[PDB]
Amino acid sequence: ELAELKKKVTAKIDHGNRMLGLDLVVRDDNGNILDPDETSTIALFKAHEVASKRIEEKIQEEKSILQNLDLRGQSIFSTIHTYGLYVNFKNFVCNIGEDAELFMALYDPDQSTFISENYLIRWGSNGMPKEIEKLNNLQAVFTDLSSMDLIRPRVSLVCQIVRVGHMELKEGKKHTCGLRRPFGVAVMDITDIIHGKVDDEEKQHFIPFQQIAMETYIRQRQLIMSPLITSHVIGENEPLTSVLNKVIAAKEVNHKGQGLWVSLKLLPGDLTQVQKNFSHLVDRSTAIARKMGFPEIILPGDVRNDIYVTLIHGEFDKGKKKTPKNVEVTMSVHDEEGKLLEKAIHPGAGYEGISEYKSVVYYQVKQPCWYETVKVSIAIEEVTRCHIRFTFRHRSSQETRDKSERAFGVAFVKLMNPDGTTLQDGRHDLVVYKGDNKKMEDAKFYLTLPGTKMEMEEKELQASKNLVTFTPSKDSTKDSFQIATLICSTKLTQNVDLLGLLNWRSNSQNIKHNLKKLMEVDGGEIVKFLQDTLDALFNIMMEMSDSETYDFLVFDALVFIISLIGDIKFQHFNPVLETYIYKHFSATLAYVKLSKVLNFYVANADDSSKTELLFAALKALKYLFRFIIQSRVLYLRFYGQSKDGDEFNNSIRQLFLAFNMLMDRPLEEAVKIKGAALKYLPSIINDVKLVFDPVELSVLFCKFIQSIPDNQLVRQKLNCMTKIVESTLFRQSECREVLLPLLTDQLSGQLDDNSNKPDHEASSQLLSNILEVLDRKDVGATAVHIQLIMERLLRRINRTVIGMNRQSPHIGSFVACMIALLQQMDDSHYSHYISTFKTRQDIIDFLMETFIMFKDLIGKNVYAKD
Repeated sequence: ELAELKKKVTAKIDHGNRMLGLDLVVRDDNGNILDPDETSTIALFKAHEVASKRIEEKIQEEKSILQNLDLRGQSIFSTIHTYGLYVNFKNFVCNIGEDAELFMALYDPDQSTFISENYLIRWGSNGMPKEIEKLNNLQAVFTDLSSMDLIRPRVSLVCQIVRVGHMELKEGKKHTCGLRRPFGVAVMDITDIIHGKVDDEEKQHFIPFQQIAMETYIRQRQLIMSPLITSHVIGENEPLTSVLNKVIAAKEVNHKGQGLWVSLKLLPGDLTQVQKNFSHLVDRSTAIARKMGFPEIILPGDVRNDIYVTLIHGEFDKGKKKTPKNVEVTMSVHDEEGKLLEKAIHPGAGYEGISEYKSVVYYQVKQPCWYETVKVSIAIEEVTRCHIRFTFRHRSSQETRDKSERAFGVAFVKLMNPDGTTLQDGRHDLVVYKGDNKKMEDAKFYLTLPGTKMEMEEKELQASKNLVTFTPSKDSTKDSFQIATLICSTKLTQNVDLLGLLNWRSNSQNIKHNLKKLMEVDGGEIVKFLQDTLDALFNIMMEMSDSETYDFLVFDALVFIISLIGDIKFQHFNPVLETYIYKHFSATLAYVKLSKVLNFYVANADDSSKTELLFAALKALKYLFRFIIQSRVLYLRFYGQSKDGDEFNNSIRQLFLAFNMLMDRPLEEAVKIKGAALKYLPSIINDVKLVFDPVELSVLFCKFIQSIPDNQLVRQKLNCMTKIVESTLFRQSECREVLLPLLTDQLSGQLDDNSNKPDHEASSQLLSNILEVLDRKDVGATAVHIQLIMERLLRRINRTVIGMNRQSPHIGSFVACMIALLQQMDDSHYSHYISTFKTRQDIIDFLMETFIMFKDLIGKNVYAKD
């Protein structure tokens, strides 16, 4: 809080100084007076320019906000990718006569796919809540939203309500109490609402509600001149897809006084701060909903053990009678011994679970649509030995026959696979079995019966090829069902390649196939057990190092994996990678093998199909070199001292020579590849210095960079050298007299080109950084080095500023560099060499040129009068 208040106070102070045209502040943080203490003229200039750009940004933001407040909300929502949906359920103005349940979710009309799950709230039969606790403290937050969800062309919230009570809302017969009947679906457009342009939590927008037909008072009573009506009543015979599309497309619904008051509020962030800073909207008892989707900000420790099973559609024939059988999915959780578990099914997120869960009821529909999503939570060890059954019980009109009749057909789904995998995500169909009632009740029997499409089809294929101990039973009916599985858990494995990596000892024949298929595996399923996969790869390349193609494919697979890790979506897992490097990385001889493999890679860079692989390897060199360094130091500490240190240093030197050869070969086919290789080469050498000789590394890099031709891609190599000087030059005890001449030579080559118009910024950055490392207080002796610098780094800057006397470019950087240079050196260096220049006429020319450049610098200075 102190830091943020200091920052905003300083910003407003500088804003006031700018608007009145007065003196602003310096040293934005920790004191604001610490800049004029001869700390760093370069840092002072950088503070100047960052302050100026902040001034421009704040003034343009003020100009934008003086008229419209649309950019601020978009910027706030684009700052992070973790949102929350807040529903202000005030009241539900209606009157039906049975218990009411709420089910809201997120649906995309254009993608025709649901996004979020559903949460249930107990509601009474006459517009009151069954539980008065949620009457006023109804605080719900639906998390797992990001910018890519908001960038949807049409964002809508789907709200469907299912009643609880009797079958019919009339008299004539008695019906069982405690069963569900769907009523209707209400959808509102929340496109502009989720953009946060107007914050109005008090406003409660009434949403028109559309339902299925329930009244026959006006539609059929008056029909004259042709009475011929032979039809039925459509109670629940409306497919959900078409009705949902029609409701979304509709602009107004004649609800006749039915609906509810809700307002949608978007609170950025997660439960860490919304329960403290947004306590007025998010209380402690706020329900949290987890969307069935992979997160965008994939942070470590994102615990989610939710198993989502969704019912969409299912074929149900009429059968013996013209009325199709009444089907309710009486599902329960069972272990390996078929024992019922308690509180494992959670239809609503944030509500207490139920041991047994039933489905909704349709009015004898041939192909009903369910769209029923429920969540199952089991222990990570227990879920590996659990089974789920789907018993379908026929329900009659009268309560006695409704409760006496048992499950006519029983379905089931396996949560594991014999090979080790889990149920793959995607559309899966189901087949229900009827007739016998004893073979589907003994738990030990139906463990190996067909209950899912893939296992059923593989069993029938095995029966076709070998009709022994496996035959297709004739108990199957003419009906079918469909389920949608999207398990957003952390211990599942929906990949045979994943287990093949895990248990390659069992199936080492398909190692080649596994390595080939590793190149298209989804990133999330990889990073779920990336540590295990990397350990398996390390073991594979350790104990099986006889076949060269195995090593090549393992190297390619690890390059692909580490490139995926280095992507913008997995910076949070990089600390996890480093922690695993420090704690579980047990490679001892893998470093030399990896070094030899990459030496072969660079020495054989001539292949065209190898271009992208080598580009990825060069991009991800940093982390693989971290791995190599860890393995080498582990070997050193386990063996005390390694006689292989000298040969590994020779291997590194040979790698540098191979890089020199790669630079020497024509650039016509590897422009971007060699540019990136130059870009990311010094990434690890800072850490390599800790174990390799700094003098040898410095001289090898000097030779490597002096071998670079000076005719192609000057800005890229200048940026590479900017990164070079930034790193390890502060450790100047052995890299002053070898690195400074290199910088001097490169700047001298930069000097006279007549095309240095964009190179000015790079030269300014180089000068700034070298001056920084020269004036650092943790350096020590810099007398002779600064002496040589002022010997050959003053006439050239004088000449450059004379050339760029034009007032358009960023002269101020050069001005800061030259003033820092002139002030840093004391009179001793001037007397030693600046006064000891060449012949008298030439020094007179020098003096007059200096006077001219001085009067031009002072004459019409081009600062921003700030």
